[PDB]
Amino acid sequence: MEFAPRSVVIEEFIDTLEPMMEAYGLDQVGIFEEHGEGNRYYVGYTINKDDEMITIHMPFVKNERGELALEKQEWTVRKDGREKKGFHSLQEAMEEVIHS
Amino acid sequence: MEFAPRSVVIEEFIDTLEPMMEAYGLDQVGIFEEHGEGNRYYVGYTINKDDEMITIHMPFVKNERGELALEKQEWTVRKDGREKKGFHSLQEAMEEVIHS
Repeated sequence: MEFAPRSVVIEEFIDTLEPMMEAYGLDQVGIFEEHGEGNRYYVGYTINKDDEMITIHMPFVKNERGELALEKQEWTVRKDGREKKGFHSLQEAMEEVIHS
Repeated sequence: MEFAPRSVVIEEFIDTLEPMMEAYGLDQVGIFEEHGEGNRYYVGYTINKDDEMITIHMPFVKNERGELALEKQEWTVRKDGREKKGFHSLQEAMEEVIHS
């Protein structure tokens, strides 16, 4: 896996933020990060849809220097406190966010 | 406010991780971060209670230097995709997490 500083990864998610909000007509979205067990890491977005918080994220691996590497081309959707996987693109994840 | 580098803030939350897990008999907990709008930033924990993801967090202000400062002594509990605040300590927040 190719590792990059955390800031570089965050910036990539930030660059897609506005385009994603415009495309899906979202009013309030922010960057989401979670530090998992055993140097596992999750990065994505949290959408505030009328007081409901919906989070979508991708899996990363964190090395000794804190750098991050994308683990798999898969998005997970966290809604109502439960997670659903199997989404292979942001568009697919958003389809679940908007239409489920 | 008292600003400190993000790394310093994260490490302080990490220091309380194991003690909190032992005190409440939690099996899987990690650090949670969310970049809000404007100068808003949120830091806390996400607990995996039998597949249910429950997040608790505190409000921070991020200055132009990327540093973080605690904005208010209050915890917010995000369960089932919705948030509830008014908790003034981690103990109070956990009571909402556990006793619910």
